[PDB]
Amino acid sequence: YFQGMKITTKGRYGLTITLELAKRIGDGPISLRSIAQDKNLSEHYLEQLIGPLRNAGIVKSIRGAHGGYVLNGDPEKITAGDIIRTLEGPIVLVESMEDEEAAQRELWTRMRNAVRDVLDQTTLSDLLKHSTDSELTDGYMFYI
Amino acid sequence: YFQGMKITTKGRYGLTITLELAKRIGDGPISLRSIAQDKNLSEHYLEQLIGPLRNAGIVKSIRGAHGGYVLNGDPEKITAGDIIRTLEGPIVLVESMEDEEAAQRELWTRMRNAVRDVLDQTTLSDLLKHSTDSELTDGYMFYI
Ligand SMILES: [Cl-]
Ligand SMILES: [Cl-]
Repeated sequence: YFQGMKITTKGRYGLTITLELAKRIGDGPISLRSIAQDKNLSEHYLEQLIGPLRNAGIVKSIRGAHGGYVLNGDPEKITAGDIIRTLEGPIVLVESMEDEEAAQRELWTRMRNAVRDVLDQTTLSDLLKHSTDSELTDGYMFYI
Repeated sequence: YFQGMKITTKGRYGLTITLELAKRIGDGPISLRSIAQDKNLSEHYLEQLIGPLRNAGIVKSIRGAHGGYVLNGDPEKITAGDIIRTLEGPIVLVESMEDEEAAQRELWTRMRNAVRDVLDQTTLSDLLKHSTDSELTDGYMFYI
């Protein structure tokens, strides 16, 4: 039972996969078994996430004994939104109550625009550099 | 049972109160009974929200038969953050999993910075104008 908006293991492990493929560009196909072993994840579960990524053109498969997956594009052009919205269902930032009026909805509109823009403008390259101070002195919570 | 991050009735009704006080600047003290009747809310519940607002300097009370509350500042300077963080507990945008690495945390950092900035830079005046297109063709969900 986790806190904050619903971004599940599908999006998160999707990110793990595409980031590892982004790190290893130029090393040939990378197997899901190797990513699974490296990150202590279920290979069988990753095999279920790789399909939507492949079908959306984010990764490509190479069959055979030396096969696996490669990133299918520039990490400087592929976004966090590309990956997350491929693997997650619709993610609700906030729900408006029935009695709410326009003034309150404007706040939700702005918050939604803001987060959506982060997804749409942050690239795999941005993430691999990870140069913004998280400000988490400890723990795992991102408080607004 | 609502979707999206945990902003409860405390923050939301806090906003309803301060927005109504912002609309009625210059009309003298406004009673909580009148706001409650107007918005079909529990007066007794609002009385519980008004204390933290008063103690934080956001509203002022006037006692007696013609008393009530007034906004204690400029709606162009009081922010959505002022109100929401006074009335809500810490709001978690996203929780990071134990295995996550810096690249994933950077995404959460950016999303957190973005939403926090909306809270800190959107004023009661901004909300009362409500000039941003919500993009909700229908329903109540703000999808990212
Ligand atoms: Cl999950
Ligand atoms: Cl509630």
